[PDB]
Amino acid sequence: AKMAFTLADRVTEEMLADKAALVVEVVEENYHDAPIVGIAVVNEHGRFFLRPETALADPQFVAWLGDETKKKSMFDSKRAAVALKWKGIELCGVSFDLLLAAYLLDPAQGVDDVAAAAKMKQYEAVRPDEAVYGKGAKRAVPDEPVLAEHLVRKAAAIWELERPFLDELRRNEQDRLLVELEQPLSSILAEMEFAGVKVDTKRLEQMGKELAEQLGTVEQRIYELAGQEFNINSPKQLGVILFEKLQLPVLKKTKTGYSTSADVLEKLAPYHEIVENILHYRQLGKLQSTYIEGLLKVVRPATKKVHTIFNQALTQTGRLSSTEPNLQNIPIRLEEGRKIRQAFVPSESDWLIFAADYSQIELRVLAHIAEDDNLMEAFDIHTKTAMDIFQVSEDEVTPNMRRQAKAVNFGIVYGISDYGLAQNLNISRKEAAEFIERYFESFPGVKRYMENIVQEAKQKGYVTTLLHRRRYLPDITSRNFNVRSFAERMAMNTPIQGSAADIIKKAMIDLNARLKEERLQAHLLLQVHDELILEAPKEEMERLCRLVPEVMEQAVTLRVPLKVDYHYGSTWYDAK
DNA sequence: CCTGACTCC
DNA sequence: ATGGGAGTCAGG
Ligand SMILES: Nc1ccn([C@H]2CC[C@@H](COP(=O)(O)OP(=O)(O)OP(=O)(O)O)O2)c(=O)n1
Ligand SMILES: Nc1ccn([C@H]2CC[C@@H](COP(=O)(O)OP(=O)(O)OP(=O)(O)O)O2)c(=O)n1
Ligand SMILES: [Mg+2]
Repeated sequence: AKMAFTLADRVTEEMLADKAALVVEVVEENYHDAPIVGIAVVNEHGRFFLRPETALADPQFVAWLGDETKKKSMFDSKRAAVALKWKGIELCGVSFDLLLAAYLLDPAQGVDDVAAAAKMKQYEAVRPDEAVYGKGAKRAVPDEPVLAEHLVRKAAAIWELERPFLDELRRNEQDRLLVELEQPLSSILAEMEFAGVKVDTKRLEQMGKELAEQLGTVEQRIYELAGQEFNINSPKQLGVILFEKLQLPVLKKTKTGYSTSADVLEKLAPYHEIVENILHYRQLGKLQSTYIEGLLKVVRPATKKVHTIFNQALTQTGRLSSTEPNLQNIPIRLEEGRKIRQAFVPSESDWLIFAADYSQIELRVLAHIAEDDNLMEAFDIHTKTAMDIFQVSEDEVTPNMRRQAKAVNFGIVYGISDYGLAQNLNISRKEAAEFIERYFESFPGVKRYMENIVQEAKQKGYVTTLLHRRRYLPDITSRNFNVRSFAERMAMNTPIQGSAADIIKKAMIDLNARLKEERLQAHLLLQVHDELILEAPKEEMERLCRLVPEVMEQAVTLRVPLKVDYHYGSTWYDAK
């Protein structure tokens, strides 16, 4: 702990070297329109701290941030890039991101700050962020000398750690994953987050007013049926009503008491009509609390946009997640909740929403990977399963039936048991067991594959995706049944979900390149795991109908072709 | 603050 | 004991 640095009053030439570690510090977790509290630069010439008020109003420093030929190493460069966009400054030339490097080396470490990354290489010359800024109501920027040292120490760590991390990624054959996929993706995600999605608040507010009335109506009906008022949103109070007052059968318990899960309640429907009303009430309550009230809370009022943050270094399989607000779990399955999507509108007059999704991309990936003839030949496979489990005609398969059969296809291939399946379809365990057995004989390649991948994980201690993403599974040889079994099912699932994640990431990169090449105004707004959502002038729809599916299809080559479905409309709802 | 709800892929 | 991966909310 002895680190020399200049606390600079003004930007100098030697801070603008062609390679540098750069820290642009934002303390708030949600970095949209958040204060930049300090800057640190480390390069061959030395270590510098700059006050943002100075640096960011300095035309040479701004010029250097925006010069792609001046290469910067950082940690969480998307955070910096977006915070700078909100200050009206363009950040270019990021060549190394320690956050993403750590994530690829081992997603389980949960690396969230430079110190946590530094620990991976026994680098101790830097403090965790939480130790410097503090928690909750105590959270604050420290005295300048202490802030400056922290930011310089983070930059020095990035400076020293770049090579050891790159060296290890190369050993793992993952450097291209970092440099050619994840880092370019981060810049595209930064663009999407900053663009935001426009919301029709008048529509959303009116929906909430009508939902309020309907909640009250259903609530009173529940009270009438129960013979008493109680808090329907307390599973504890509800448990007393259902299982003590009304004396309904107890099908399941958790550590806190009687289960009132949707699965349990649906099975109690033939006992008392109050359970169906309660399920509906909790659905309506979620719509209001989360997708009306929670959404309106994060709308920026002047522009009516919502700006999600896509976490690129969180999931254990290589998927993104979306927070504050989560735009990857907007309702769609019930028409009631689906109507929320009518409030998601284009950001400009005479623009439209364009949505494109990979049709069953994951199952095609498994077909390719497991090398299964029957599955490939099938390449509707979900509808086909609903004809089987419900024993019906193809033109009698309701979108609820198909939805149920999709859950069965994914259940089975990823190791559901006879018990789970029996519960899911409310059928006999014998019948469920024979359903699973039949599936594995119908597709013997999938069967062989799932056996092999588990043994491979036991031998190596990890599993990998098509583009060499890695998940370590140290629990996989555990003496404990439940613990071992979970790890076995991650070996079955992670390579396929993770590979499907790799592919759509590549597609986003490819797509943006083409949009730029063709000088289109169309741009990405959202990714929802197997779907890309764009907005564009209405004139570009014709072109987008060919371009976007073209690019997605040709992202990778597999034994099975990738298929893209696409729709467009006035609102997200209408993009179906 | 965690748990168990509901939401999506 | 009992397919996988996520985030947000009210209650307690
Ligand atoms: N140094 C490397 C090499 C590869 N990869 C990732 C990028 C794409 C994917 C493909 O691996 P390649 O060796 O480029 O192609 P391959 O012939 O299919 O090799 P393999 O079958 O082992 O994946 O792995 C990487 O991240 N870093
Ligand atoms: N119950 C589910 C639902 C989805 N997924 C994963 C598997 C596929 C991926 C995309 O989900 P969907 O788009 O709903 O599945 P799909 O096969 O593409 O079916 P559809 O044609 O209806 O989109 O997410 C899963 O593991 N379990
Ligand atoms: Mg799909």
